[PDB]
Amino acid sequence: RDQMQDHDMTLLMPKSQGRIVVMAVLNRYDSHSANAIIETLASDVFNPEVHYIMIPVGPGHWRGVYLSKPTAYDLELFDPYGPEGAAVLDDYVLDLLNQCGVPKELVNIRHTGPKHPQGDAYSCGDFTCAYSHKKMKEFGAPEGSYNPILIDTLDNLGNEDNVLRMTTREETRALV
Ligand SMILES: [Cl-]
Ligand SMILES: [Cl-]
Repeated sequence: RDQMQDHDMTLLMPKSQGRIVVMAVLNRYDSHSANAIIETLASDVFNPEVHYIMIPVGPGHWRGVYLSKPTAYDLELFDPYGPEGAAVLDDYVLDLLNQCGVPKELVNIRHTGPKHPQGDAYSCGDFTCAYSHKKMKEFGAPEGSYNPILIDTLDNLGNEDNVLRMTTREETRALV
């Protein structure tokens, strides 16, 4: 029941493939973290070959950011506890996008949460990793590029009986 840390997310998050980019972990408290990625994120925002950009945003209470290109960009802000808590990312992400050169009028925000939230701090990483895999599939990634075990656990069970944490451990060991 410890929380996922950066390296845990890095290991288990889906990886960029083709028109889907998955960025490295962002730390919303460290101004340097946002500053350091503007150029990479701007490059992807304005690259015709990229259509989707995912960002895991922490630390601590991990959340997911999913940008879909069209004029306006769809920006889904996912909070494992439920959609209301995703409000904490609105300004953060809008400012990140404005730094990249996207005005706020071109951004369609929506807040989301999971079907089966647990509402405990320790599993936010697990939810965000598994939800990111679910998005990977939704965005049309090929069968090998996402982890069906995590998607199907999340979708049907959430982290009831800590089963999502068990799949994240097991899938991790497989990767190691
Ligand atoms: Cl879900
Ligand atoms: Cl906790």
